[PDB]
Amino acid sequence: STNPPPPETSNPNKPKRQTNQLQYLLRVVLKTLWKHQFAWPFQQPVDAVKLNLPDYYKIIKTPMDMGTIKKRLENNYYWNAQECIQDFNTMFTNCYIYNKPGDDIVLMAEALEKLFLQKINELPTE
Ligand SMILES: CC(=O)N1CCc2c(c(Nc3ccc(-c4cnn(C)c4)cc3F)nn2[C@H]2CCOC2)C1
Repeated sequence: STNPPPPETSNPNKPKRQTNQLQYLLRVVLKTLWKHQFAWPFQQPVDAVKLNLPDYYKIIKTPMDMGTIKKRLENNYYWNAQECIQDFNTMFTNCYIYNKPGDDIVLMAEALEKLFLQKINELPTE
């Protein structure tokens, strides 16, 4: 099989903005999540060709990864923090549904999700 095209990171039809909340999320990604011990499976779109994962894109129809999220944040793709939070939720859920409960990679995703949720709790005023 082949890889699908990656998710879009810009779109001329979608309103764009830079906000304090979105800049906070970008900081969290660059300073903490990207550099995390468990970031490695989540930094780029899953390369099903390189990893020879024939089932991945049969199962995952809404792929999402931190490389895409980071690029969206850098490109002001989002209108609000909730849109970005939704992409993280998609990323974590994808891991949970492709893999099996208790798998090492699932425990990694759970740890990163826990940390992300702590960071969301500290999302600034505006
Ligand atoms: C997020 C998710 O659910 N995935 C589905 C399962 C999966 C994923 C990766 N990812 C991955 C693997 C290796 C490397 C790597 C090794 N060396 N270098 C330079 C890079 C990078 C990766 F991102 N492995 N696996 C499986 C394959 C065997 O056991 C885990 C993604």
